[PDB]
Amino acid sequence: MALLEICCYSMECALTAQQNGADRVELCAAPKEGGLTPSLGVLKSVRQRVTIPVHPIIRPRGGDFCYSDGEFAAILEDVRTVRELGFPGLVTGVLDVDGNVDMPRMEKIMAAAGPLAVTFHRAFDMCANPLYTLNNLAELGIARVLTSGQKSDALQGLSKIMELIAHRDAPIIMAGAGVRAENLHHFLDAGVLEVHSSAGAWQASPMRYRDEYSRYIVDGAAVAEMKGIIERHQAK
Amino acid sequence: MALLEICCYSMECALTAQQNGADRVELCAAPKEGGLTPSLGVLKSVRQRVTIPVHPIIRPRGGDFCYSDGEFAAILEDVRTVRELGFPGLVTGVLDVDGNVDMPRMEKIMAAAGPLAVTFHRAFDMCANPLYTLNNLAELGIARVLTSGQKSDALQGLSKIMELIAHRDAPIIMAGAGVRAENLHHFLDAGVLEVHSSAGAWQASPMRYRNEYSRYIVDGAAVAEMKGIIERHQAKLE
Ligand SMILES: [Ca+2]
Repeated sequence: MALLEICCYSMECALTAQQNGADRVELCAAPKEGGLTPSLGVLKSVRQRVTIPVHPIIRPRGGDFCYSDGEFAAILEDVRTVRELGFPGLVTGVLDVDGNVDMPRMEKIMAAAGPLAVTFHRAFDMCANPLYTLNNLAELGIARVLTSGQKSDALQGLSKIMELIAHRDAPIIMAGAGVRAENLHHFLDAGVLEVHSSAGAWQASPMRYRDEYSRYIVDGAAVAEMKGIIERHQAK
Repeated sequence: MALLEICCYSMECALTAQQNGADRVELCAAPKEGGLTPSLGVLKSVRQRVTIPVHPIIRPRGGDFCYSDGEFAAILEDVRTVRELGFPGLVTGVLDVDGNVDMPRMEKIMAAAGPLAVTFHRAFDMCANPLYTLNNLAELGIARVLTSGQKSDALQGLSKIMELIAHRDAPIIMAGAGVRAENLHHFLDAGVLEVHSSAGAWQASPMRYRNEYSRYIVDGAAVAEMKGIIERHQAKLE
Protein backbone atom coordinates (compact mmCIF):
# COMPACT_ATOMS: atom_id res chain seq x y z
CA MET A 1 0.00 0.00 0.00
CA ALA A 2 0.94 3.66 -0.40
CA LEU A 3 3.43 5.05 2.12
CA LEU A 4 2.26 7.94 4.30
CA GLU A 5 4.84 10.58 5.24
CA ILE A 6 3.91 13.31 7.70
CA CYS A 7 5.70 16.66 7.95
CA CYS A 8 6.52 17.37 11.58
CA TYR A 9 7.88 20.39 13.42
CA SER A 10 8.58 18.74 16.76
CA MET A 11 9.49 15.47 18.44
CA GLU A 12 5.99 15.26 19.89
CA CYS A 13 4.47 15.56 16.38
CA ALA A 14 6.68 12.75 15.17
CA LEU A 15 5.47 10.61 18.07
CA THR A 16 1.83 11.50 17.52
CA ALA A 17 2.28 10.78 13.81
CA GLN A 18 3.84 7.41 14.63
CA GLN A 19 1.15 6.49 17.14
CA ASN A 20 -1.50 7.26 14.52
CA GLY A 21 -0.17 5.20 11.62
CA ALA A 22 2.40 7.36 9.85
CA ASP A 23 5.00 5.29 8.00
CA ARG A 24 7.59 8.06 7.91
CA VAL A 25 8.19 11.58 9.19
CA GLU A 26 9.98 14.57 7.66
CA LEU A 27 11.42 16.48 10.64
CA CYS A 28 11.67 20.27 10.42
CA ALA A 29 11.74 23.42 12.50
CA ALA A 30 10.36 26.88 11.65
CA PRO A 31 6.95 26.30 10.04
CA LYS A 32 6.71 29.98 9.05
CA GLU A 33 9.86 29.45 6.97
CA GLY A 34 8.48 26.38 5.25
CA GLY A 35 10.82 24.11 7.17
CA LEU A 36 14.44 24.51 8.27
CA THR A 37 17.07 22.23 9.82
CA PRO A 38 16.17 21.15 13.40
CA SER A 39 18.59 21.84 16.27
CA LEU A 40 20.85 19.10 17.61
CA GLY A 41 18.66 18.93 20.72
CA VAL A 42 15.55 18.16 18.69
CA LEU A 43 17.41 15.65 16.51
CA LYS A 44 18.68 13.74 19.54
CA SER A 45 15.25 13.85 21.16
CA VAL A 46 13.71 12.27 18.09
CA ARG A 47 16.36 9.54 17.88
CA GLN A 48 15.62 8.58 21.47
CA ARG A 49 11.83 8.64 21.21
CA VAL A 50 10.68 7.94 17.64
CA THR A 51 11.03 4.54 15.98
CA ILE A 52 9.50 4.92 12.52
CA PRO A 53 11.81 6.36 9.85
CA VAL A 54 12.53 10.07 10.31
CA HIS A 55 14.14 12.19 7.59
CA PRO A 56 15.27 15.60 8.90
CA ILE A 57 15.24 18.48 6.45
CA ILE A 58 18.58 20.15 5.74
CA ARG A 59 17.73 23.74 4.85
CA PRO A 60 19.54 26.70 6.51
CA ARG A 61 17.10 29.41 5.45
CA GLY A 62 13.83 30.01 3.65
CA GLY A 63 13.57 31.40 0.15
CA ASP A 64 15.46 30.00 -2.82
CA PHE A 65 17.79 27.02 -2.93
CA CYS A 66 20.86 28.75 -4.35
CA TYR A 67 22.94 28.76 -1.17
CA SER A 68 26.12 30.73 -0.48
CA ASP A 69 29.39 28.93 0.16
CA GLY A 70 29.01 29.60 3.87
CA GLU A 71 25.51 28.17 3.94
CA PHE A 72 26.63 25.14 1.94
CA ALA A 73 29.45 24.44 4.41
CA ALA A 74 26.82 24.31 7.14
CA ILE A 75 24.61 22.10 4.98
CA LEU A 76 27.39 19.54 4.52
CA GLU A 77 28.09 19.44 8.26
CA ASP A 78 24.38 19.04 8.99
CA VAL A 79 24.26 16.13 6.53
CA ARG A 80 27.20 14.55 8.37
CA THR A 81 25.45 15.22 11.67
CA VAL A 82 22.19 13.52 10.69
CA ARG A 83 24.10 10.56 9.27
CA GLU A 84 26.22 10.21 12.41
CA LEU A 85 23.10 10.30 14.61
CA GLY A 86 21.67 7.36 12.70
CA PHE A 87 18.71 8.84 10.84
CA PRO A 88 17.74 6.61 7.89
CA GLY A 89 17.38 9.50 5.49
CA LEU A 90 17.25 13.25 5.01
CA VAL A 91 15.55 15.91 2.90
CA THR A 92 17.33 18.64 0.95
CA GLY A 93 17.89 20.29 -2.41
CA VAL A 94 20.14 22.81 -4.13
CA LEU A 95 19.44 24.61 -7.42
CA ASP A 96 21.49 26.83 -9.70
CA VAL A 97 20.19 30.20 -10.92
CA ASP A 98 18.64 28.73 -14.08
CA GLY A 99 16.27 26.28 -12.42
CA ASN A 100 18.55 23.27 -12.76
CA VAL A 101 19.66 20.89 -10.04
CA ASP A 102 23.10 22.00 -8.87
CA MET A 103 24.80 18.71 -9.71
CA PRO A 104 28.31 19.40 -8.37
CA ARG A 105 27.03 20.55 -4.99
CA MET A 106 24.33 17.88 -4.78
CA GLU A 107 27.07 15.32 -5.49
CA LYS A 108 28.96 16.58 -2.43
CA ILE A 109 25.79 16.23 -0.36
CA MET A 110 25.29 12.67 -1.60
CA ALA A 111 28.90 11.84 -0.72
CA ALA A 112 28.38 13.17 2.80
CA ALA A 113 25.02 11.40 3.10
CA GLY A 114 26.55 7.98 2.56
CA PRO A 115 23.91 5.22 2.99
CA LEU A 116 21.10 7.58 3.97
CA ALA A 117 18.08 7.70 1.66
CA VAL A 118 17.97 11.27 0.36
CA THR A 119 14.75 12.99 -0.60
CA PHE A 120 14.99 15.93 -3.01
CA HIS A 121 12.29 18.32 -1.81
CA ARG A 122 9.98 20.76 -3.56
CA ALA A 123 12.93 22.61 -5.05
CA PHE A 124 11.97 20.10 -7.73
CA ASP A 125 8.83 22.08 -8.51
CA MET A 126 10.99 25.10 -9.30
CA CYS A 127 13.04 23.25 -11.92
CA ALA A 128 12.66 24.17 -15.59
CA ASN A 129 12.45 20.62 -16.97
CA PRO A 130 10.87 18.04 -14.66
CA LEU A 131 11.93 15.05 -16.78
CA TYR A 132 15.55 16.12 -17.16
CA THR A 133 15.50 16.88 -13.45
CA LEU A 134 14.28 13.37 -12.61
CA ASN A 135 17.16 12.07 -14.75
CA ASN A 136 19.55 14.22 -12.74
CA LEU A 137 18.15 13.02 -9.42
CA ALA A 138 18.55 9.41 -10.55
CA GLU A 139 22.14 10.12 -11.61
CA LEU A 140 22.82 11.52 -8.13
CA GLY A 141 21.34 8.46 -6.44
CA ILE A 142 18.41 10.38 -4.93
CA ALA A 143 15.92 7.92 -3.40
CA ARG A 144 12.73 9.95 -3.76
CA VAL A 145 11.41 13.35 -4.74
CA LEU A 146 8.69 15.45 -3.12
CA THR A 147 6.56 17.15 -5.77
CA SER A 148 3.25 18.87 -6.43
CA GLY A 149 3.51 18.14 -10.15
CA GLN A 150 4.90 21.67 -10.44
CA LYS A 151 1.50 23.17 -9.55
CA SER A 152 0.18 25.16 -6.57
CA ASP A 153 -1.05 21.91 -5.02
CA ALA A 154 -0.47 18.24 -5.83
CA LEU A 155 -4.08 17.63 -6.86
CA GLN A 156 -3.85 20.27 -9.59
CA GLY A 157 -0.59 18.65 -10.63
CA LEU A 158 -1.82 15.06 -10.45
CA SER A 159 -1.98 14.57 -14.22
CA LYS A 160 1.67 15.64 -14.40
CA ILE A 161 2.57 13.38 -11.47
CA MET A 162 1.12 10.40 -13.35
CA GLU A 163 3.30 11.33 -16.33
CA LEU A 164 6.35 11.59 -14.09
CA ILE A 165 5.66 8.17 -12.56
CA ALA A 166 5.88 6.47 -15.98
CA HIS A 167 9.51 7.61 -16.31
CA ARG A 168 11.95 4.68 -15.94
CA ASP A 169 15.11 4.87 -13.81
CA ALA A 170 13.92 7.71 -11.60
CA PRO A 171 13.57 8.32 -7.87
CA ILE A 172 10.29 7.44 -6.18
CA ILE A 173 7.65 10.11 -6.77
CA MET A 174 6.09 11.37 -3.54
CA ALA A 175 3.08 13.67 -3.93
CA GLY A 176 3.01 16.67 -1.62
CA ALA A 177 1.33 20.06 -1.14
CA GLY A 178 -2.32 20.12 -0.13
CA VAL A 179 -2.67 16.36 0.35
CA ARG A 180 -5.28 15.54 2.97
CA ALA A 181 -7.90 12.94 3.91
CA GLU A 182 -10.47 14.62 1.66
CA ASN A 183 -8.42 14.22 -1.55
CA LEU A 184 -6.11 11.29 -0.72
CA HIS A 185 -8.18 8.84 -2.78
CA HIS A 186 -7.28 10.78 -5.93
CA PHE A 187 -3.57 10.11 -5.46
CA LEU A 188 -4.14 6.48 -4.57
CA ASP A 189 -6.28 5.94 -7.68
CA ALA A 190 -3.56 7.62 -9.76
CA GLY A 191 -1.06 5.03 -8.58
CA VAL A 192 1.15 7.31 -6.49
CA LEU A 193 3.45 5.21 -4.29
CA GLU A 194 4.07 7.71 -1.48
CA VAL A 195 2.24 10.77 -0.19
CA HIS A 196 3.34 13.65 2.05
CA SER A 197 1.09 15.70 4.34
CA SER A 198 1.59 18.19 7.16
CA ALA A 199 -1.82 17.20 8.52
CA GLY A 200 -1.52 20.10 10.92
CA ALA A 201 -3.09 23.33 12.10
CA TRP A 202 -2.20 26.37 14.18
CA GLN A 203 -3.05 26.03 17.87
CA ALA A 204 -3.84 28.95 20.19
CA SER A 205 -1.27 29.79 22.86
CA PRO A 206 -2.20 28.86 26.46
CA MET A 207 -0.83 32.19 27.68
CA ARG A 208 -3.24 33.85 30.11
CA TYR A 209 -1.20 37.05 30.33
CA ARG A 210 -0.72 39.07 27.15
CA ASP A 211 1.05 36.54 15.76
CA GLU A 212 2.94 35.65 18.94
CA TYR A 213 0.33 33.41 20.56
CA SER A 214 -0.11 30.30 18.41
CA ARG A 215 1.71 26.99 17.79
CA TYR A 216 1.74 24.67 14.77
CA ILE A 217 0.76 21.12 15.72
CA VAL A 218 -0.14 17.89 13.94
CA ASP A 219 -3.68 16.50 13.79
CA GLY A 220 -3.26 12.89 14.90
CA ALA A 221 -6.84 12.11 13.91
CA ALA A 222 -6.12 13.31 10.38
CA VAL A 223 -3.05 11.09 10.26
CA ALA A 224 -5.13 8.12 11.40
CA GLU A 225 -7.87 8.96 8.90
CA MET A 226 -5.43 9.06 5.98
CA LYS A 227 -3.79 5.79 7.01
CA GLY A 228 -7.26 4.25 7.15
CA ILE A 229 -8.02 5.47 3.64
CA ILE A 230 -4.75 3.92 2.45
CA GLU A 231 -5.51 0.62 4.17
CA ARG A 232 -9.05 0.33 2.79
CA HIS A 233 -7.88 1.28 -0.70
CA GLN A 234 -5.89 -1.92 -1.18
CA ALA A 235 -8.46 -4.18 0.48
CA LYS A 236 -11.90 -3.23 -0.85
CA MET B 1 31.67 52.98 25.59
CA ALA B 2 28.45 51.05 25.00
CA LEU B 3 28.56 47.51 23.59
CA LEU B 4 27.12 46.83 20.13
CA GLU B 5 25.43 43.46 19.57
CA ILE B 6 24.27 42.47 16.09
CA CYS B 7 21.60 39.84 15.40
CA CYS B 8 22.86 37.46 12.72
CA TYR B 9 21.20 34.64 10.80
CA SER B 10 24.31 33.10 9.22
CA MET B 11 28.05 32.64 9.67
CA GLU B 12 28.71 35.11 6.87
CA CYS B 13 26.62 37.78 8.64
CA ALA B 14 28.53 37.23 11.86
CA LEU B 15 31.89 37.61 10.12
CA THR B 16 30.70 40.73 8.28
CA ALA B 17 29.46 42.12 11.60
CA GLN B 18 32.82 41.35 13.21
CA GLN B 19 34.74 43.02 10.40
CA ASN B 20 32.62 46.15 10.70
CA GLY B 21 32.99 46.79 14.42
CA ALA B 22 30.39 44.62 16.14
CA ASP B 23 31.35 43.75 19.72
CA ARG B 24 29.11 40.71 19.92
CA VAL B 25 26.75 38.66 17.78
CA GLU B 26 23.50 36.92 18.64
CA LEU B 27 23.28 33.92 16.31
CA CYS B 28 19.89 32.69 15.12
CA ALA B 29 18.11 30.92 12.30
CA ALA B 30 14.62 31.53 10.87
CA PRO B 31 14.11 35.32 10.81
CA LYS B 32 10.39 34.85 10.06
CA GLU B 33 10.08 33.11 13.43
CA GLY B 34 11.87 35.86 15.33
CA GLY B 35 14.94 33.66 15.66
CA LEU B 36 15.31 29.96 16.42
CA THR B 37 18.21 27.74 17.46
CA PRO B 38 20.86 27.42 14.71
CA SER B 39 21.62 23.95 13.34
CA LEU B 40 24.77 22.19 14.52
CA GLY B 41 26.36 22.85 11.13
CA VAL B 42 25.91 26.59 11.50
CA LEU B 43 27.11 26.54 15.11
CA LYS B 44 30.27 24.66 14.20
CA SER B 45 30.90 26.91 11.22
CA VAL B 46 30.67 30.01 13.40
CA ARG B 47 33.09 28.56 15.98
CA GLN B 48 35.58 28.02 13.16
CA ARG B 49 35.12 31.34 11.37
CA VAL B 50 34.11 34.00 13.92
CA THR B 51 36.26 35.30 16.78
CA ILE B 52 34.20 38.01 18.46
CA PRO B 53 31.81 36.78 21.17
CA VAL B 54 28.83 34.93 19.72
CA HIS B 55 25.75 34.04 21.77
CA PRO B 56 23.49 31.52 20.00
CA ILE B 57 19.77 31.71 20.68
CA ILE B 58 18.17 28.58 22.18
CA ARG B 59 14.56 28.67 21.02
CA PRO B 60 12.87 25.62 19.41
CA ARG B 61 9.87 27.45 17.95
CA GLY B 62 8.38 30.89 17.48
CA GLY B 63 5.46 32.21 19.49
CA ASP B 64 5.23 32.01 23.27
CA PHE B 65 7.89 30.85 25.70
CA CYS B 66 5.83 28.22 27.54
CA TYR B 67 7.51 25.13 26.14
CA SER B 68 6.39 21.52 26.35
CA ASP B 69 8.42 18.88 28.15
CA GLY B 70 9.63 17.63 24.78
CA GLU B 71 10.71 21.07 23.62
CA PHE B 72 12.35 21.70 26.98
CA ALA B 73 14.31 18.44 26.76
CA ALA B 74 15.71 19.68 23.45
CA ILE B 75 16.44 23.10 24.95
CA LEU B 76 18.57 21.60 27.73
CA GLU B 77 20.47 19.45 25.22
CA ASP B 78 21.03 22.53 23.03
CA VAL B 79 22.29 24.50 26.04
CA ARG B 80 24.72 21.71 26.92
CA THR B 81 25.82 21.55 23.27
CA VAL B 82 26.43 25.29 22.94
CA ARG B 83 28.52 25.17 26.13
CA GLU B 84 30.44 22.14 24.79
CA LEU B 85 31.18 23.89 21.49
CA GLY B 86 32.87 26.76 23.32
CA PHE B 87 30.47 29.66 22.88
CA PRO B 88 30.94 32.39 25.56
CA GLY B 89 27.21 32.82 26.09
CA LEU B 90 23.71 32.05 24.86
CA VAL B 91 20.27 33.62 24.57
CA THR B 92 17.06 32.08 25.88
CA GLY B 93 14.03 32.47 28.13
CA VAL B 94 11.08 30.52 29.53
CA LEU B 95 7.80 31.82 30.99
CA ASP B 96 4.79 30.13 32.58
CA VAL B 97 1.25 30.70 31.25
CA ASP B 98 0.78 33.81 33.38
CA GLY B 99 3.87 35.59 32.10
CA ASN B 100 6.04 34.85 35.14
CA VAL B 101 9.57 33.59 34.66
CA ASP B 102 9.51 29.79 34.97
CA MET B 103 12.12 29.57 37.72
CA PRO B 104 12.51 25.77 37.88
CA ARG B 105 13.07 25.62 34.13
CA MET B 106 15.43 28.59 34.09
CA GLU B 107 17.41 27.08 36.97
CA LYS B 108 17.88 23.93 34.91
CA ILE B 109 18.98 26.04 31.95
CA MET B 110 21.50 27.91 34.09
CA ALA B 111 22.86 24.63 35.45
CA ALA B 112 23.38 23.28 31.93
CA ALA B 113 24.95 26.55 30.77
CA GLY B 114 27.75 26.31 33.30
CA PRO B 115 29.98 29.41 33.02
CA LEU B 116 28.31 30.82 29.90
CA ALA B 117 26.91 34.35 30.07
CA VAL B 118 23.17 33.87 29.66
CA THR B 119 21.02 36.56 28.08
CA PHE B 120 17.31 36.41 28.94
CA HIS B 121 15.70 37.56 25.68
CA ARG B 122 12.52 39.41 24.75
CA ALA B 123 10.46 36.88 26.64
CA PHE B 124 11.04 39.66 29.17
CA ASP B 125 8.87 41.98 27.10
CA MET B 126 6.00 39.48 27.37
CA CYS B 127 6.36 38.99 31.12
CA ALA B 128 4.38 40.41 34.01
CA ASN B 129 5.94 42.50 36.80
CA PRO B 130 9.19 43.88 35.27
CA LEU B 131 11.05 44.68 38.52
CA TYR B 132 10.04 41.47 40.29
CA THR B 133 11.17 39.68 37.12
CA LEU B 134 14.52 41.49 37.08
CA ASN B 135 15.00 40.36 40.67
CA ASN B 136 14.31 36.76 39.70
CA LEU B 137 16.71 36.96 36.75
CA ALA B 138 19.38 38.31 39.07
CA GLU B 139 18.71 35.39 41.42
CA LEU B 140 19.19 33.01 38.48
CA GLY B 141 22.50 34.60 37.56
CA ILE B 142 21.31 36.01 34.23
CA ALA B 143 24.04 38.23 32.78
CA ARG B 144 21.89 40.54 30.69
CA VAL B 145 18.35 41.11 29.47
CA LEU B 146 17.35 41.96 25.88
CA THR B 147 14.37 44.31 26.10
CA SER B 148 12.28 46.93 24.29
CA GLY B 149 10.90 48.23 27.58
CA GLN B 150 7.88 46.00 26.92
CA LYS B 151 6.87 48.19 23.97
CA SER B 152 6.60 47.58 20.20
CA ASP B 153 10.01 49.21 19.76
CA ALA B 154 12.71 50.18 22.26
CA LEU B 155 12.46 53.91 21.63
CA GLN B 156 8.83 53.85 22.76
CA GLY B 157 9.95 51.88 25.80
CA LEU B 158 12.86 54.23 26.50
CA SER B 159 11.50 55.55 29.80
CA LYS B 160 10.83 51.98 30.98
CA ILE B 161 14.30 50.86 29.94
CA MET B 162 15.70 53.68 32.08
CA GLU B 163 13.68 52.48 35.07
CA LEU B 164 15.01 48.96 34.54
CA ILE B 165 18.59 50.24 34.47
CA ALA B 166 17.98 52.21 37.67
CA HIS B 167 16.51 49.18 39.42
CA ARG B 168 18.72 47.98 42.28
CA ASP B 169 21.48 46.45 40.17
CA ALA B 170 19.47 43.98 38.10
CA PRO B 171 21.20 42.20 35.20
CA ILE B 172 22.71 44.38 32.48
CA ILE B 173 19.97 45.96 30.36
CA MET B 174 20.42 45.67 26.60
CA ALA B 175 18.06 47.76 24.49
CA GLY B 176 16.53 46.00 21.51
CA ALA B 177 13.79 46.30 18.86
CA GLY B 178 14.12 48.97 16.19
CA VAL B 179 17.52 50.15 17.38
CA ARG B 180 19.44 51.65 14.46
CA ALA B 181 21.91 54.40 13.57
CA GLU B 182 19.09 56.96 13.37
CA ASN B 183 17.92 56.57 16.97
CA LEU B 184 21.03 55.18 18.69
CA HIS B 185 21.78 58.48 20.43
CA HIS B 186 18.55 58.25 22.44
CA PHE B 187 19.75 55.09 24.15
CA LEU B 188 23.33 56.24 24.63
CA ASP B 189 22.19 59.49 26.24
CA ALA B 190 19.83 57.49 28.45
CA GLY B 191 22.77 55.54 29.86
CA VAL B 192 22.05 52.26 28.07
CA LEU B 193 25.25 50.20 28.24
CA GLU B 194 24.46 47.62 25.56
CA VAL B 195 22.46 47.84 22.35
CA HIS B 196 21.13 45.14 20.05
CA SER B 197 20.44 45.83 16.37
CA SER B 198 19.43 43.78 13.34
CA ALA B 199 21.34 46.08 10.99
CA GLY B 200 19.26 44.26 8.41
CA ALA B 201 18.94 44.74 4.67
CA TRP B 202 17.59 42.76 1.73
CA GLN B 203 19.44 41.28 -1.23
CA ALA B 204 17.48 40.15 -4.28
CA SER B 205 17.59 36.48 -5.24
CA PRO B 206 20.12 35.60 -7.98
CA MET B 207 17.52 33.22 -9.39
CA ARG B 208 16.86 33.79 -13.09
CA TYR B 209 14.30 31.02 -13.54
CA ARG B 210 11.05 30.62 -11.59
CA ASN B 211 7.86 28.56 -11.92
CA GLU B 212 9.68 36.03 -1.43
CA TYR B 213 13.13 34.95 -2.60
CA SER B 214 14.82 38.05 -1.20
CA ARG B 215 17.50 37.12 1.34
CA TYR B 216 17.61 38.84 4.72
CA ILE B 217 21.22 39.87 5.26
CA VAL B 218 23.27 42.25 7.38
CA ASP B 219 24.37 45.72 6.34
CA GLY B 220 28.06 46.06 7.15
CA ALA B 221 28.01 49.81 6.59
CA ALA B 222 25.18 50.13 9.12
CA VAL B 223 27.14 48.15 11.70
CA ALA B 224 30.15 50.40 11.15
CA GLU B 225 27.99 53.52 11.37
CA MET B 226 26.50 52.48 14.71
CA LYS B 227 29.92 51.58 16.08
CA GLY B 228 31.21 55.01 15.05
CA ILE B 229 28.31 56.69 16.82
CA ILE B 230 29.11 54.69 19.94
CA GLU B 231 32.79 55.62 19.79
CA ARG B 232 32.12 59.34 19.33
CA HIS B 233 29.52 59.36 22.09
CA GLN B 234 32.11 57.85 24.42
CA ALA B 235 34.61 60.49 23.30
CA LYS B 236 32.17 63.20 24.37
CA LEU B 237 32.65 61.87 27.90
CA GLU B 238 35.87 63.88 28.14
CA1 LIG C 1 7.26 44.48 39.27
